[PDB]
Amino acid sequence: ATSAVCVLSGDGPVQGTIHFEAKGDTVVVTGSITGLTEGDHGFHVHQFGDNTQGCTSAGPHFNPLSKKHGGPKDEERHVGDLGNVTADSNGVAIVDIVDPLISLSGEYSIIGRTMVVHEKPDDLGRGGNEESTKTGNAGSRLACGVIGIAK
Amino acid sequence: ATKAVCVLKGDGPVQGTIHFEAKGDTVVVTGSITGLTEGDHGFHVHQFGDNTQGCTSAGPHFNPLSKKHGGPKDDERHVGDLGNVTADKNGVAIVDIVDPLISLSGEYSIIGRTMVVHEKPDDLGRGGNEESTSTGNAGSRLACGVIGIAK
Ligand SMILES: [Cu+2]
Ligand SMILES: [Cu+2]
Ligand SMILES: [Cu+2]
Ligand SMILES: [Zn+2]
Repeated sequence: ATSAVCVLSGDGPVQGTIHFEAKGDTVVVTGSITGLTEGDHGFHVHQFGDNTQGCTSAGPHFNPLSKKHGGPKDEERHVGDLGNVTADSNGVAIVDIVDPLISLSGEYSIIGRTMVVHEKPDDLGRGGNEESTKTGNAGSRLACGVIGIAK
Repeated sequence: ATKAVCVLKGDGPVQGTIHFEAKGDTVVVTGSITGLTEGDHGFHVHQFGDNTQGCTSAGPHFNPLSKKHGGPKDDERHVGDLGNVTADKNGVAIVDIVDPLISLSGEYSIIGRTMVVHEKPDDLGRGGNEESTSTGNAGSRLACGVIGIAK
């Protein structure tokens, strides 16, 4: 596919629509997320597109190369590590990311996987503790959705 | 990849969980759907995994070979034509299908697409009007979900 979409929903008020478009050897990720607390919120692709137990069954970060967690500009990061989105005072986060590791086809394809927006900021693997190098200390999963093929 | 799952939801009481597993050279579809009216209900793979407008944005039946609608055992059918599921008096439908045209990888892959359960029976392209050749006269989309990768 050349284009994909994901609608984020959860048990709280957070919701959003994320769009993905292949451009060159990158994916451009755009959209908006509402109902967030102002500030940064971790934003990752998780491994499974399984919503049978809400966002908990999505599993860990998508990591086909078996690396530690990092920020999107790091050499050592999960494929699913897209850093943070920032919500304003009204709870609105505008998403505008360009990433060369995620793909919409082939081995690193994210189609059929899950996008998750988290409770806290992602510390980008520089938190100093062990959880930092697994999840970035981003905490709970506020909302999630399976990434589907779009027109 | 080898296993997929879809959680069906809508605006009504209809809900369900569908599992997909590549066994040998075919795909086995199993699960159950609840909240249905007794009788047959059309059960199809629609093209887009886009739920921004509920099940409406899923588009038409997945049809890479550009054929008319039919039943699962016909030569002339859409790839997404999985026939009907049958609900008992309690509104429960058990899904147990083996299909040769769908896949979980490659050109026929349904990963990232949408599973839909419809309001009425699918007439299998035999109703005699133009609509029969598109949707089987299966009617409204009661519940749907995006098909994601499972563990
Ligand atoms: Cu995460
Ligand atoms: Cu990570
Ligand atoms: Cu249909
Ligand atoms: Zn059809």
